[PDB]
Amino acid sequence: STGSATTTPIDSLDDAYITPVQIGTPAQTLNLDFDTGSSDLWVFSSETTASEVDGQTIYTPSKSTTAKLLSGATWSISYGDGSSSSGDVYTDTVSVGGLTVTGQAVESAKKVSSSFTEDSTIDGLLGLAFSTLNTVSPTQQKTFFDNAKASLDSPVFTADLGYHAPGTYNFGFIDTTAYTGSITYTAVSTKQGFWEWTSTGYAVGSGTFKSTSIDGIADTGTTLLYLPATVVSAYWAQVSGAKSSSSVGGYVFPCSATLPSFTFGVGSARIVIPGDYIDFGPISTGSSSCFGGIQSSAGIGINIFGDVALKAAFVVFNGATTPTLGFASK
Repeated sequence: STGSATTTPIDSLDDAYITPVQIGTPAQTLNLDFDTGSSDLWVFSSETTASEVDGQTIYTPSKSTTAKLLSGATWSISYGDGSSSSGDVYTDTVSVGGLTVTGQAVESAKKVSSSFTEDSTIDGLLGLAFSTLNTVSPTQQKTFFDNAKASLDSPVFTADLGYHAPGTYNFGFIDTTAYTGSITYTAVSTKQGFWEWTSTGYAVGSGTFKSTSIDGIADTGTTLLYLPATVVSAYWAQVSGAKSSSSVGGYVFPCSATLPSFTFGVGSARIVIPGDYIDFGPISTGSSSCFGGIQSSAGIGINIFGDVALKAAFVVFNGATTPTLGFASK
């Protein structure tokens, strides 16, 4: 089997991407944030504290003939941005772009943090990291991908995120028309539950490539590119007027600037992030100070190849017995 779904930026900055997901019978379609950095499929629901729901579409398990309470199961998760959610669990039928999983754990939110309430466009998350990170207790649950895997034509999914435009998540096949050149595959460590890999280095603009190992995770659920402070300093030093602002919480730059590209290494191959991708606009409406799309990972504890990086590539998440990651230009 295969599946193919369009993923759409939630706003003009590509702060996140939403993908329609069918849950239950008859289908209830919710727009979920596909997150290769977590492993819970959770939704706004009829159980969510009413004061914490503001415009989201909710899952109502009582209206689904295929929903079954997973008795005794609870979940609770906190994300790197400080947001969180928690609740109980149902199993139900879940379909993504024509690909159907029966008995999928659907984690129903009773509580969500303000960040989620305030974002009317995201109805929940669909985790695509390794199932070892799933937070359901006392019986850990599998991700959608994990459940689908054995049925897929090939045990893979691909992320093809657009710049200020829709893109695609495919399951079970590699669309050879969706990228240019060849796909370069690189080793993955699953020891922390993430799609963790090692970049072979970087360049700033037309500068020379610096060969250096950068361990990080491929994370579709993170907006920006978070890299070591040395790397990030070298990038922003090429932008006149750019500075790290403690008050704003990262590197800012004059909105009148032209940003250089940023290149990262995948094995012997190179992915080029155009400068425009690194512009996240005024820090507040009307400001001439703009927020940078490359930021320091110092104090996160891990480097994160978030959407800024991934949207410059066609990315293969290969879930074969020995998982790997593939990157192609596009």
